[PDB]
Amino acid sequence: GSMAKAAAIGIDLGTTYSCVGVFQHGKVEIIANDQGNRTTPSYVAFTDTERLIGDAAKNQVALNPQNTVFDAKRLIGRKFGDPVVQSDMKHWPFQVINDGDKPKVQVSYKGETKAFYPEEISSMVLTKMKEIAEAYLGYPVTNAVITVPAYFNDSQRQATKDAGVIAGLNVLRIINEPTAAAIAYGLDRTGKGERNVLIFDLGGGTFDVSILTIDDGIFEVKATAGDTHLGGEDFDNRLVNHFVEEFKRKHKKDISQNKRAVRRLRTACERAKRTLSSSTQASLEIDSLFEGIDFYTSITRARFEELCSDLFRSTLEPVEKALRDAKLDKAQIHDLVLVGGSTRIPKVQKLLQDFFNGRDLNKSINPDEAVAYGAAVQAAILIKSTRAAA
Ligand SMILES: Nc1ncnc2c1nc(Br)n2[C@@H]1O[C@H](CO)[C@@H](O)[C@H]1O
Ligand SMILES: [Mg+2]
Repeated sequence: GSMAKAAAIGIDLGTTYSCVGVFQHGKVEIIANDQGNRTTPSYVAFTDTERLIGDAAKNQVALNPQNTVFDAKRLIGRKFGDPVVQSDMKHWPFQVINDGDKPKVQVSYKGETKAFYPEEISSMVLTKMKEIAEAYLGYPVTNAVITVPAYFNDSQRQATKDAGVIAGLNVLRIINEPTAAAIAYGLDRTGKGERNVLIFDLGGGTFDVSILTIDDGIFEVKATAGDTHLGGEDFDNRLVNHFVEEFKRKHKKDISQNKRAVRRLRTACERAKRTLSSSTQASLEIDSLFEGIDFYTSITRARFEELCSDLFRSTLEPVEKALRDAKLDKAQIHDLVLVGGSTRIPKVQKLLQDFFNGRDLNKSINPDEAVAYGAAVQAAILIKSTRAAA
């Protein structure tokens, strides 16, 4: 009669990390990749012999910075002359070239100089997410919902669809990331009446606040605000500067000019930062950090909180701005939703909860997974083809 249909997938195509989910048996499964990771770096690396995508690309970035591409989402659907593009290029080790006022990333690959459009790099990330899903399902996947930031314009949305088409995916729909996070919590399934939802999204490099109104499952974006210069990497930077100073005090040596030592220090700092989200202290143990000196130290959560205190408080400025733009008072917000790994920081949670006078935060769905979760819920709804009974 009719053959069983393959599951459709939900993909959060993120700036730094991507995530894939599938809705089956009345629930969402966030799919881990073959290294056991529930999120995959949005990285693509090129060598004389291979093209590596995800963890394999990110794990070799230190010695191949010119040919390892990341942050393609910051270039997608933008003109080469866009001031955002020109400023971002100063921070990237890879080359960005101008092809008819459209940016392309230029690398050494398989013995040649090759240039790729941002949508081509994103299609490579999407191919890896499709393969992760097919490894779990055990059959080929065709249909997907892909998410984008609410502020993405028509060109940025079309270039994201183009990336999906290059990857061999049928793009069911491009949906906003804050809408997908709300769908993950079933905030569109609460019946008749208006609900005001605030999505608090703190990423690796940027911070976004969105206010949505939901009425009978219909979403309206009421306000967006944020800080392009606020993310998890800024907290890592504060720990880096702290430990560089500590090494100077303790050993009378400045390590800041040995890239390897700084890199090993930053890697340890990011892991210590994660431990501090569940523990009140964390150890830092690096063997032969600089001049054969072992660096064995610790940091309390209180000291880390003091180091990043101004940065954490600054997340409340875009919240107040979004509320003024939406013409709403904080008491009028019905639901608060957390998105991004950096939202696990207890102090960030406490500051926002205190701002909303003790209100509970929706954080039960892993914040680095909530967007893919909602995209998977939507993908299953979009492929339904029920014929009404008499
Ligand atoms: N448990 C956690 N506590 C604090 N931060 C975290 C945690 N987990 C993740 Br993931 N992060 C940070 O989220 C960002 C995602 O791009 C990176 O800066 C990660 O370091
Ligand atoms: Mg995100």
